[PDB]
Amino acid sequence: RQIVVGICSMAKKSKSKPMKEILERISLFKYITVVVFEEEVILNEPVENWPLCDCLISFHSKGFPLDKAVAYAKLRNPFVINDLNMQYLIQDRREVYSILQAEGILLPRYAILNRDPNNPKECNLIEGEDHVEVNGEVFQKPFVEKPVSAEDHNVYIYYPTSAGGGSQRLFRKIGSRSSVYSPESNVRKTGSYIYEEFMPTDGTDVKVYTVGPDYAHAEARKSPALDGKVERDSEGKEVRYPVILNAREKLIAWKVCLAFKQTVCGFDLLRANGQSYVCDVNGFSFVKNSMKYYDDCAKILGNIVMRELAPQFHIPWSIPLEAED
Ligand SMILES: O=C(CP(=O)(O)O)O[C@@H]1[C@@H](OP(=O)(O)O)[C@H](OP(=O)(O)O)[C@H](OP(=O)(O)O)[C@H](OP(=O)(O)O)[C@H]1OP(=O)(O)O
Ligand SMILES: Nc1ncnc2c1ncn2[C@@H]1O[C@H](COP(=O)(O)OP(=O)(O)NP(=O)(O)O)[C@@H](O)[C@H]1O
Ligand SMILES: [Mg+2]
Ligand SMILES: [Mg+2]
Ligand SMILES: [Mg+2]
Ligand SMILES: [Mg+2]
Repeated sequence: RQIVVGICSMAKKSKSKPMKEILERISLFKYITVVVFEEEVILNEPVENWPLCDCLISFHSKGFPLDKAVAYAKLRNPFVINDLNMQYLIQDRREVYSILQAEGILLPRYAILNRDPNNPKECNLIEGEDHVEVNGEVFQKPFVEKPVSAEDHNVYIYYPTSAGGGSQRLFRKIGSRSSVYSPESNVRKTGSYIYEEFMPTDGTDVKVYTVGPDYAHAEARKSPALDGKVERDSEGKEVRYPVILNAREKLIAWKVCLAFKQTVCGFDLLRANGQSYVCDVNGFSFVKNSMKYYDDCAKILGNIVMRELAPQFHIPWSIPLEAED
């Protein structure tokens, strides 16, 4: 019989252009059949009724029942490409930074302010005009304030008096904008936040996309922290700049991929002070608008599948050579 690769995610994701491009390519593997789980089934049917697969590619996004995906994997025991339990932790920035620290990965100096919604002022924060103190730890402006939920993209940056004060409020892109300036100089007074040192970059963020630990595509984009106008090309796509990762950064990608057990993994790097700091780990993420990535990603995932399962299915398989970039 064919090896079945099951795709389990919200329709918005499973039906996206990158997914469709990759799935048609994986389907070219002679011994692999692709089955995309319908959203109505994922949301409404018990896991006992979900289709069978031998290899499961499943990932959480807004609205996805991760509890069900976990239960399905427990029931059927398929080969899992992106670890499901780690996807709970990826939703919590505190858990993400904790794992990065444990792996010896450079990240901005940070402190967590956990606030009890019942006693919002009993928390360990002291505010000055040009600094905050979080559990005793001082952060001079400029500093970054992030919601503990990784799914809340309302990240704020606070500027020093020497720069005009105020704050930059970041958010999920709306049309042509990704952030806006506010005259507000005081930090948010409700919610729990991570406070971290602002890393001076050249004005771009490096986005890294892994396919297993030995492949990473990188590209750069204007930092939303800069002014908030999104740069677009003549076709309306966000402008992307070429990046090649150095040896240190290739090791970062290897470490992130394995530490979070996400074969397909996106994360963000800040090139600052001669080093590269991880500021965000997003989990499952494809490169968009790159035919070469489509080819490479599909080939690598197909090969991972065959490597793991070909012996079980008595299929001859000789492990092939793959790109790293
Ligand atoms: O903003 C956009 C619109 P686009 O810029 O014109 O594509 O697309 C964004 C998606 O928004 P939704 O289209 O509503 O799902 C978002 O999904 P979410 O987190 O569930 O909101 C992520 O996509 P993914 O799941 O990781 O692949 C972002 O990638 P990231 O995690 O590296 O930041 C995308 O940004 P990038 O495309 O510019 O890289
Ligand atoms: N410590 C820092 N120093 C300097 N810039 C930062 C820092 N942290 C975040 N930024 C900038 O602010 C942006 C948003 O922060 P990030 O932690 O990526 O939030 P997010 O909401 O998870 N974005 P996404 O990549 O869509 O999930 C980053 O792309 C950086 O440009
Ligand atoms: Mg096939
Ligand atoms: Mg980010
Ligand atoms: Mg993120
Ligand atoms: Mg995501």
